[PDB]
Amino acid sequence: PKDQEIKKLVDQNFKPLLEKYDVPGMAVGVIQNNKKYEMYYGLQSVQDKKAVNSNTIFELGSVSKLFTATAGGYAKNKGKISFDDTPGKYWKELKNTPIDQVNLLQLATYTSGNLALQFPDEVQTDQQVLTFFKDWKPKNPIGEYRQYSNPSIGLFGKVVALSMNKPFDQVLEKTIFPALGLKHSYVNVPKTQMQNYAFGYNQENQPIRVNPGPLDAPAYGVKSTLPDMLSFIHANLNPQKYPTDIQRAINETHQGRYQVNTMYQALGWEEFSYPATLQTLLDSNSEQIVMKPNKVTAISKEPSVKMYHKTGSTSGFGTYVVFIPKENIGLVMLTNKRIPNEERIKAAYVVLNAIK
Ligand SMILES: *C(=O)[C@@H](NC(=O)/C(=N\OC(C)(C)C(=O)O)c1csc(N)n1)[C@@H]1N=C(C(=O)O)C(=C)CS1
Repeated sequence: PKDQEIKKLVDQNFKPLLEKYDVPGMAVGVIQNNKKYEMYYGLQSVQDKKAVNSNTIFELGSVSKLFTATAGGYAKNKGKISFDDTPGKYWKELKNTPIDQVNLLQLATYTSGNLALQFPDEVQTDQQVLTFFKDWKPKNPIGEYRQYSNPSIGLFGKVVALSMNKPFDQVLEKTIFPALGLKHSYVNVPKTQMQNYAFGYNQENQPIRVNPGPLDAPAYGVKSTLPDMLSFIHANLNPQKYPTDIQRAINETHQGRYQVNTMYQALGWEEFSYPATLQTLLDSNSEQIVMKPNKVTAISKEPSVKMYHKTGSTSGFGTYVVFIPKENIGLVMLTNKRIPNEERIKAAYVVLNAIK
């Protein structure tokens, strides 16, 4: 059976990474032709002696940005925002400031020109975040240079929230997650689910969870189970099978906005021409693309067959999601220890290419 063939493939390619990087726990999911396969290894909690299972909640880290993107696509297609609007229109305390000449799409796709990977260490309180954006001044020409930025998509998320007259946590938990059919996906894990919330483990194998941070939720703050992430990949593979509002939201996240070498930047998702070589997928995670600013080029020819992926990490967790529309296949990897991005991409590449 397919069940045993997939289990064997994941056992050969993913299971060895547990001994190699000393990973307490892992969840790997495959969806093929609307059939879900769930593999669980090791411990959700070392001290509590809890096995990883279908209820285990993991930190998605930067894979959170896919839900922020989906929320933006939902708001835009319900006419709550336009991608040509500026933050001042919704956050009135930023009206007539320099950041108010950056549009929402530029914030969402990291092209503000002067927003780094992280906020400064001193930015913490709601007031210090508002001050940081009021005191913001341009550097590189607005819209020309991609620099991967938590603050950038953070502000986009806050604006999307204001546009729908809810806090961001409520936008996901009350609108987007239910619309996608996600039952155990959280910005804030409730008291009744804390026994299902995995500990992350650092490079010394000490337990750690993600700390509150300035505009954390939209950038890296979402937690989910393997079954919920498999449902999210199913939605991305079959957006036609969902209500108009969320279908339009999903399709909005799949549209390439600009290009950097072999990579097309969509809303949240990273987009590639399919078939993609292993090295094209590894290049997306290169220090050059991730750490440093890069000149963006216009889309000349939109690739006819596309493929999408996203890596994510916190101090304690690793995440990788990938889906190929034309093959009706996708994969999710969740670990409660950071492993190198290259090892996640390579393992996923072998499994997806080998599946019949
Ligand atoms: C999304 O996953 C981003 N990661 C983060 O913002 C966090 N960690 O990033 C690293 C670079 C690992 C760090 O040590 O700060 C993060 C969020 S909350 C928390 N406790 N850590 C991007 N991910 C990576 C990555 O692959 O790890 C990056 C290279 C740059 S930011």
